Amino acid sequence: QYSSNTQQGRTSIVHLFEWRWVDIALECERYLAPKGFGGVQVSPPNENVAIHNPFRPWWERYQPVSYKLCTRSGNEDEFRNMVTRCNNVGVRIYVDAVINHMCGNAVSAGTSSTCGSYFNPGSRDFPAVPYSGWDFNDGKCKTGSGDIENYNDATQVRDCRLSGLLDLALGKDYVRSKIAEYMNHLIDIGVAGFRIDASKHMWPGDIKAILDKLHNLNSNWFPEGSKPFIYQEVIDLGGEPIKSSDYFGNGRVTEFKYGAKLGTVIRKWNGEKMSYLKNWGEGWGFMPSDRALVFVDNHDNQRGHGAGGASILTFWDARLYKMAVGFMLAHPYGFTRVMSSYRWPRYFENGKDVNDWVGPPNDNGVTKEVTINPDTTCGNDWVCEHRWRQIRNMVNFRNVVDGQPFTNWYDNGSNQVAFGRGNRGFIVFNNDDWTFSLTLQTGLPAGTYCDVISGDKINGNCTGIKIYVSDDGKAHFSISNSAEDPFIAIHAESKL
Ligand SMILES: [Ca+2]
Ligand SMILES: [Cl-]
Repeated sequence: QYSSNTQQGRTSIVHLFEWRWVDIALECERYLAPKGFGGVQVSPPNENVAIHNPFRPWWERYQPVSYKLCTRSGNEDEFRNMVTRCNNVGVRIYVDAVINHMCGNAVSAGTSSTCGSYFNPGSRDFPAVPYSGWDFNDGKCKTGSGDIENYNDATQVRDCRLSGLLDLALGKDYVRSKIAEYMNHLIDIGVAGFRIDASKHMWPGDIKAILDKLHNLNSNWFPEGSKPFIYQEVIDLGGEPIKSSDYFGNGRVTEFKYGAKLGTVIRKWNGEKMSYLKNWGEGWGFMPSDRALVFVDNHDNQRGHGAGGASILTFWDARLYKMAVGFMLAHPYGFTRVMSSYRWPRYFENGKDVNDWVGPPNDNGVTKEVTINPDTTCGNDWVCEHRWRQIRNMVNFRNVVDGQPFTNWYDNGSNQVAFGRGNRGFIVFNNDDWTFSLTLQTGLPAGTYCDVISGDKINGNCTGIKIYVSDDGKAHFSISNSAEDPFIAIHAESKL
C-alpha cells in the first residue's frame, strides 16, 4: 500500500479539487499525461447531502448519504469514462474515501441528496446503503454530547462524532463490508488507490480490517497482485496520544508538519530561515520519508482550517507559494502532492474569512466547466496552479532527479540557499533582502541549461534565462531579491 502505482518517471499527484469527471478526463489527455503528472486525487465520488444553507458548500462532500457515484462532479458513466481515459494515457486516479462517517446528525431527513436518495439522520436511516441505528457508534461513545470533546482521549477521538457527523461502527464486519463493497467497485473501475479521510478518527485496526477485504488492482492496467496505494489523513503536529506512526501498517500518512514548517520558514516567522532547511525532513521531527505524503497546502488548510493555521502558503500568496512548492518538488523527502484550487470571494469579517465555506465556481449549484485561456491558464475561477509554468516545470524537475542524493548544499547563513540532486539537477533560492550573486559548484556536466523557472526548453533554445555550466561544473547565479520568481532551477533535460 506504500507504492503510488504511478508510471516509472512520474513522481507527483495533483489534487483537482471539486473538478468534474469530464474535465479531469480531458485534463489527463491534454495536459497531465504529456506534462509528466503521475496521478490525480479526486473529490469524494459518492453521493452526499445537498446543503442549501449556506449554499452548496465544499464541505457538503464530506457528508455521505450513500455509495452511489452521483455528485456535482458527475455520474457513474462519467466517472468510469474518466478513470479509463486517464489510465489509458498513464495518469492514475486516487479517490478521496469518506468512510469514518455519514452526514451531520442534525441534518434534516428527506431526499436533499445529490442523487435523490432518502436518508434520515434522526433515525440513523440510510436505506440506500443500507445502514440503520445498529451501524453507528452512538452507544460506544461516552461523551455527554456524543461528540468529540477532548483530544487527550484516544477513545472519544475515534468513537464519538467529529463535529456531529454520524460515526460509523467500523468495529462491525457488516459496516466494514459495505465500505469494502464500495471501495472494490472503485478498484475494479481502475482506481489506483485511496486517500482515507479522517483516519485520525478511526482505529488503525478497523482500517486494517477494511483493507483486508479489497481486491488487487485492475489487471488491465496493473500487473497481477498490485495493491492499492493508501494514504491516510492524520493531522499530527505532535503532543497527542494519537500518532501518525500508529497508521504505518496501513500505508502512507499525510505529513502536516511539512507545510506548517515550510510556511513558517518562507514567511520568515519565529526567526526561521532557509539555511535551517539543510536538515529538512526527519531532521525536523517528521515521519520516515518512506511513509510520508507531503504537500504545501490542502483543501482544508488553504482556508486556515486543517493544521498550520496562519502559516500555510497558498495561491493567494503566489510568489512565496511558487518558492515553497519549488523547494518541495526539488527535495528528496516524501511523496509529493500538488494542489489545484478554485478562487472564492475571500472576505474577512475581522479575523475570519466568512466565505471559507463557498463551493466551486457554479451557476445555481451546477459546477462550472474548466475553460482554458490562450496562455494555458484556466478561466471560470479555476486557479489551476498545476498549470503555472513554475510549478509544472518543477513537477518535471522531480521526475528527472528522482532517486538522486541531496548534494552540493550551500547557504549564506540566512535565506540564500542552493542544492543539487546528484548530477541531474540544481536549484538556487534567494529569500533574503539583497541580491544573490555567487559562482557555485553544481555537480552538473558542462553546457547551456535553460532555467525552467523563468522559461521553457523548446527544442534547441530557451525562452527564459540560460545558465552556463563550465566543464569544472561551476556556474554563476545572480538573483535579485526583487525578481518575480527569486529562484532558478536547471536539470539534465533542460540542457541544450
Ligand atoms: Ca470514528
Ligand atoms: Cl489531505
